[PDB]
Amino acid sequence: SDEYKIRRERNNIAVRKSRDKAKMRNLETQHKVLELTAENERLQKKVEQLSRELSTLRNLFKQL
Amino acid sequence: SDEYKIRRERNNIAVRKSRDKAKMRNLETQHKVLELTAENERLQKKVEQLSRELSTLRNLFK
DNA sequence: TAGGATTGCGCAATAT
DNA sequence: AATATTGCGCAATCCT
Repeated sequence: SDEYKIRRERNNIAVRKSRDKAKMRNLETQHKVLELTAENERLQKKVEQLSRELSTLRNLFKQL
Repeated sequence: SDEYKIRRERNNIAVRKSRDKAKMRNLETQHKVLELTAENERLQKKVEQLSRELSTLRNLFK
């Protein structure tokens, strides 16, 4: 049938579009993980640096 | 054909398994985002807390 | 009721 | 030989 073919073709085009977006969304999510992981490492270093800074300062005052 | 029957039966199982595996991997990656986002917020608050404590202590210098 | 978007699945060629 | 992967596509259901 001609009508049939037309209707199927439209959905097949829609399907490829939907799959492309989902796969792209996936790639984006993966990039987000790399970004968040980098930020996590930065924050961890910051927390450790400040914690040591604070600990040393507290020790000094305690000596008073 | 019986050989065709088992062929399709086994491949449909493998296809579904392969696709579920890919879906799980994607769902997992999505969980990492929610997980890293929450943790980063927690560490950021910790950074702010630590900075406030340092500031408080140093004021005692005056 | 119409039509695109989303989802799960089947098939068959092909990769492992 | 058998399982894993994937382009093409069907059909049901979701959503606007």
